[PDB]
Amino acid sequence: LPTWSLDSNGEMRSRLSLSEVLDSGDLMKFAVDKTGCQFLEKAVKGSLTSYQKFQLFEQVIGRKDDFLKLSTNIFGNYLVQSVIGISLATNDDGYTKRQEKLKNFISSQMTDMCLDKFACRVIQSSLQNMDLSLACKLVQALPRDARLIAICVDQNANHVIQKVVAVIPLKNWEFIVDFVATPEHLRQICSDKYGCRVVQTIIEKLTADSMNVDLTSAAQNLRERALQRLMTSVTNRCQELATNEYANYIIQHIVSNDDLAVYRECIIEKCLMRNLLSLSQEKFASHVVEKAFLHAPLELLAEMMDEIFDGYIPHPDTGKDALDIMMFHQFGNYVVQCMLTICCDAVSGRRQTKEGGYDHAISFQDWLKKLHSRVTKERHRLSRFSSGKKMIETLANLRS
RNA sequence: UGUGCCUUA
Repeated sequence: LPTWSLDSNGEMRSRLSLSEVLDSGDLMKFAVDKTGCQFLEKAVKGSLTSYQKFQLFEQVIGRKDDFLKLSTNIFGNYLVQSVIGISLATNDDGYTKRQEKLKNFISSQMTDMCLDKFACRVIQSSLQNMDLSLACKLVQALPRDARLIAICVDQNANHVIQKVVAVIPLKNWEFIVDFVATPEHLRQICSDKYGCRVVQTIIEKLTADSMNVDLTSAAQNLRERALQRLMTSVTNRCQELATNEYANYIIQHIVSNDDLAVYRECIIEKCLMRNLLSLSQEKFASHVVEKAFLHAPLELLAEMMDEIFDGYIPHPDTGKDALDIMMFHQFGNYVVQCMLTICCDAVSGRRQTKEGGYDHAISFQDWLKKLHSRVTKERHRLSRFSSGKKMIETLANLRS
């Protein structure tokens, strides 16, 4: 940093004024230095004369190249965000030009910035602080090709998409919904550590839940359709997503949320029914099977219960059935525990048994009797395992 | 006995 600003022992002077720095032409040097940038940070949080503001506007966010340089800088990016805030607060004659220029700078370099660890932070705060019409233009600058995928699955850039989803009306980012819905994109993005969070965030935004009551009816309609398009695509690839190490959380999210009930039933019918035994044996899909049991509508839950109890032919030699296999399987045991607990909740009053214009209590009692009889019969083998001991305990707790 | 992400000096 500038020698004129240092003391005898090579350290930044203590009585340095913001104006000295602004007048010196050496701001860029301070802004990329930790000590210098922090001094600037504190200095710009206080009172500022009009000229001080004017200079900061020109030197921090007035020229494209210096703007990118600081936005991509580990320290500088904070000063950029602070100066943008001040610019937005300053309604002088230059307000409109400064804001348009900031739109242009970011837009023209949108992809480059999104992917940069530090510039993406500048993007995200700009999206929620800038006038909405200008923030909307930033969204428009997002790429529509393979770069969008990279953005969705980047550990830093994914948060730009999530911010867009949070603070920008849907119409501006509808293209992302459809982009992600493409069979090949859906596969990649959902099967990615970060991308699956992005898809979930999208689904949540598209959900007609309590958080969306402020939407106009026209906007709800826009949302309903976008949700329906994305769900169609998720449903077509339900099997692949359910068994995937990352996308299974998405299927779980849809199956678990009452506000997505219609989609819950689709998914269960499309990839779960008739596959319950095999999926209960999958590391990742076993968690989806549990969610389905927990949240299926009663009529469908009866089919699921019937599939486990009666749906499969016992082994030709040993007589082992689906229930034997699942009870002792490293992943299947959790599903059977889930079925048991559902039944105990139902007959214990902890779970509503009325639905579809009828009291299914009789059904839960039947299922429970089956499980109890199985566990009674196999108590010795079962008690060798934590899972078996848990079920035995669950049943004993029910008696009393 | 069984999975993730939620990111800056």
